[PDB]
Amino acid sequence: MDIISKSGEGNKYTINSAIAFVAYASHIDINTTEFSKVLSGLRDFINDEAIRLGGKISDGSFNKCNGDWYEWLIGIRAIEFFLESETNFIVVKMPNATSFDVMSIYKSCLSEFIYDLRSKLSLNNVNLITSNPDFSIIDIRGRREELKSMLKDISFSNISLSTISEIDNLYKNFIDYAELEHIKSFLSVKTTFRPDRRLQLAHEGSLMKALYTHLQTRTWTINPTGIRYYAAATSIGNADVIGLKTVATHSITDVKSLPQSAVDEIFKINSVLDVDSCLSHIL
Amino acid sequence: MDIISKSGEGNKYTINSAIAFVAYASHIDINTTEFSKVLSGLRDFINDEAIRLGGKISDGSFNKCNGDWYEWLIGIRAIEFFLESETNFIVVKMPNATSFDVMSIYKSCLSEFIYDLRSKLSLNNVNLITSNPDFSIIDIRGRREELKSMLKDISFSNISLSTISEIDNLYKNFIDYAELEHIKSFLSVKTTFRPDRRLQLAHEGSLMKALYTHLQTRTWTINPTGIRYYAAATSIGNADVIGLKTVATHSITDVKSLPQSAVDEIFKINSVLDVDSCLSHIL
Amino acid sequence: MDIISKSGEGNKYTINSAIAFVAYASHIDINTTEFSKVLSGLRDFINDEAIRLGGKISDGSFNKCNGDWYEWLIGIRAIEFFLESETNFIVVKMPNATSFDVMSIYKSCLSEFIYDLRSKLSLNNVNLITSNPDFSIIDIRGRREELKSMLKDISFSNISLSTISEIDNLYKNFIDYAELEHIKSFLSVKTTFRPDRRLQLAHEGSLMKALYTHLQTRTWTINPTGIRYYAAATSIGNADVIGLKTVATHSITDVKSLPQSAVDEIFKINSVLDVDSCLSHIL
Amino acid sequence: MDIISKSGEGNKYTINSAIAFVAYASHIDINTTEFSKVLSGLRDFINDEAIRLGGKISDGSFNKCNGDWYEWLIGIRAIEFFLESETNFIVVKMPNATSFDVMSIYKSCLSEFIYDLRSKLSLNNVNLITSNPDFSIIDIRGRREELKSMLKDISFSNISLSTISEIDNLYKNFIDYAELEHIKSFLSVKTTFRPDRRLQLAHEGSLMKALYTHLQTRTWTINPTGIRYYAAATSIGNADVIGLKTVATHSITDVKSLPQSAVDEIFKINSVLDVDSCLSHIL
Repeated sequence: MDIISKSGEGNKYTINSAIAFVAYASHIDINTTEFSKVLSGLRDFINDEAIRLGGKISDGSFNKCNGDWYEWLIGIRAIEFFLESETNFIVVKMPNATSFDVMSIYKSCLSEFIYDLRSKLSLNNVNLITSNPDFSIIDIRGRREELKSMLKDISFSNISLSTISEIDNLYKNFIDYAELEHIKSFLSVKTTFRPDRRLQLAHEGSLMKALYTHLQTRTWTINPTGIRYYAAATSIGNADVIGLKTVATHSITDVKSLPQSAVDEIFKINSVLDVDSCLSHIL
Repeated sequence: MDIISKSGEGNKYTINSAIAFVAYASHIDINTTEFSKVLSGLRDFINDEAIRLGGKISDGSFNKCNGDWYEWLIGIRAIEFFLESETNFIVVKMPNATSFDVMSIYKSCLSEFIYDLRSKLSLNNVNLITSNPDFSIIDIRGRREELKSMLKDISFSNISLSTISEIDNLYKNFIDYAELEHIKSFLSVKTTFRPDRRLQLAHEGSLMKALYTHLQTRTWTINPTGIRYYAAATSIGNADVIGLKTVATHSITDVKSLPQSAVDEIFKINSVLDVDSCLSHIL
Repeated sequence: MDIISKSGEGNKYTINSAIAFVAYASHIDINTTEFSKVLSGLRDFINDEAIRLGGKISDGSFNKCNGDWYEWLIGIRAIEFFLESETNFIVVKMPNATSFDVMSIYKSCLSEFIYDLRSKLSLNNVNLITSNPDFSIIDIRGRREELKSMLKDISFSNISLSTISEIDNLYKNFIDYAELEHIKSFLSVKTTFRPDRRLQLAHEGSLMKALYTHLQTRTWTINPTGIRYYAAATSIGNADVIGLKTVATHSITDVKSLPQSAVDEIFKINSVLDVDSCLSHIL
Repeated sequence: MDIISKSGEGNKYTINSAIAFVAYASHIDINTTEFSKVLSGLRDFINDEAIRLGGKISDGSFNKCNGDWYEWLIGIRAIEFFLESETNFIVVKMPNATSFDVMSIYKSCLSEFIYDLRSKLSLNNVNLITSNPDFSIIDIRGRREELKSMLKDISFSNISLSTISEIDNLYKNFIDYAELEHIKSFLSVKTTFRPDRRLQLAHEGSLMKALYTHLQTRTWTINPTGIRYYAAATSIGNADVIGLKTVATHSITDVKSLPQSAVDEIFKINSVLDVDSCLSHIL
């Protein structure tokens, strides 16, 4: 198995994300290397190969992959934090909306309200396009031991391809699972923020808070805990905060509840120690 | 006055948008040339120059400019349509939020409600970041004659640099002007839609409908006309419609009113005849 | 069986409402006698008896009974109208909240939302005290023939004690029956309006519209038909209308929907012909 | 000046409420006599007179007057409590809606919103009938000294006809006065609760909370203090509480805020010591 493979588009090669991450990652000490160095280090590694084999890797595949890597770096450490701690919450990585709907994490009685809304809107000629945040912080009251035994072998130290697959499929254990209070928050990450990315997060944050409010209405849940939506990147600056901490759109139309932010808090995550700090603060 | 000028960034040249548009535009028949041909034709024109002078023009300036040109093409034709018709609505081009707030088009008693909201939110540590749609369709009940005399010389036929300046500053005549019913709709345009652009329009559309709903609440306006938000590009496809006609975010939280779309209708505008069709349909 | 019987409270006698109504009613032509004459005529009839037997009947029993009689007069004619017509709606008399909850007419999935609300409120130390309107206009799509055969013998002409019992227990056929659209309206009646009675109807009307709005929210029913609440008395005057057509209380807090009246229309019902006019207009 | 005077309706006499209250009140020690004894004692006093003069006083005038007396008993003690204390709130007696609108206590910018609502509703053929609670607890930040000097001579001990007039006209000092936070609560009293009276208070309580919510919406006041609505009678029992502590009608339609009671607390006030206890608890 090689790290890159020709996409048949001429000199075009596609990156084998997982293999490349594991092959490169085995060679470094994640605990002493900041995430940004691993990513660029990973970009170079792949370039050498493309040059040996005489090929070309477009920055689109690189950009697609940078996200994968950044998320796996965070996702693995989150599990180690879980293994090493006594918390009731586990940070689970979510697949794309193309193939999965984060709403299905909720019990079916709750998700059906959302399906009911999508159907009624379609009849009025309106769509309901939702996206899945990168991670969901799920309340695992009761199944702590089960998951600890299940996820015992996960770590950067014993990094393997199977580790990546687990991080990527752990969500399957939480389908038709959560009551309204079980999903505590969502966390979406970006290597770096640019105008387009700040926009995505603000919009998604707003949308999650709107849907949550829709569910609180259907179930008539008075004074519920509410959900939080967090954002993180390898580097954050004041200019990023302006656009991310804008009002959740539904709050502009209702004076009855305290105004909510689309994004509740933004975190800088460029290392394993940053993951722990963020997690200790979010849980 | 030349069409390009060195940005001092080495071989870097900046495009003089307005001059280039006028110089090139004088040479073609806008009535027989579809907008996409004028834009590419305009890209080439500028390339020749850069090559004669030995220089480099980044696609960022080109991309910045493509929007300018596309908007001026639409903006000028809208005024001709106005001059040639007997409608009470005029399509006015809006400047960027960096230097202008589209809310100031409303009478000061109305815009103050928005300023009041921004201030109360800031005290709760929440921002209110708004953007300005490209065009506003304004009800000019009464001042039709005045504007017709004022804008008599505007046309593609007698295209000049002063024409561009007028199209770009006409909005100054409508500050602290509109009652809630005077702004009929907004129209935001893109040369072509890409994922990032479909997102921008959907979000902005939602936000405009949320603010409008906020104003209807403050003034307690029962059963108002409502505002529409339209989108247009030189080419539109079914895939674009999926994301643009998604629900306005505030409708997800309220069963009391009919569900609204973030974008009410999308138009294909690749010619002067397309502008007229869209305008006859929107007015 | 006598029309009055000693309540053991000394000279105190209690009126046997049903017997007295039937005994007296058999002697008159309801089709030519206005309701107010039957009521006073019925008051006298009972007085003669009390005098023969040497007894006393307090106006409280009379007042309790006047309502019974007025309602039976309306209730019987409504059934005749049903028997004689081809409508899909039947006017059903409702028992007191002491022993029945009009919400149970709705399917159990709907009434449970109301039970859920009562329970959550009690936990916040708030009560939900509701009252039952006098009549409910129910959509009997499908069971027209069944009911016509069942209610064939009901009329003023063949008035009997069993007729009264049927009018009073017909509601039992509609428990756990209605979908949100099946109950078209409610109708509460009073012999005459006094300040206290105008207040009762206004409050009840408001409450029914609030609960209906609560159900429309739980089920997320967009643009539903809505419910009407009507009032009727043997004589109505402009002064009565002032207080009855006041806003339904929940409309004061929401600009999103058209303002609703607590009482939609008030009818004068002092005869069989008045019942038909009201019914033809309400159905 | 006599305590009763012929209403020209034959043997009919009308009670001169104020004189009778003062004449009788001068003879007793309000501090040792429970309110119910003063009221019955006052009923007898008036009967003696009617008998000496040979006349008849209907219980309607008595019932009208019982309220007056009960309110003056509470109103005078409230002022003594004010004179004797260092509170920023004063309990002011309100006149009937026939001649006064409690909404005018608010600054004109606030009351105009209510006038605006009444006008828009009338255009949709809906009325807005409001009633005035008996007392308003007003925040007198700043004018404590002024009022203390003004109201220095008010007491049961130096009871006079002018004392009654002051208690009844003190409200004139607070017209176009209050900001949304200045009216802390309302208090409506009844000698005793009967079904009709429990209904009145529940409805009025609901209506006040609906209007307050309407004002919070117009001004976009986030997380305001809110208003309370209290009830009091010479004797209260568990059966009274059932109906009075029912939900404020607007709360049934909105899950966004905590459920509010139409009546927040019910007090037993049969003495001067009961007034103080209630006031110390409400302020």
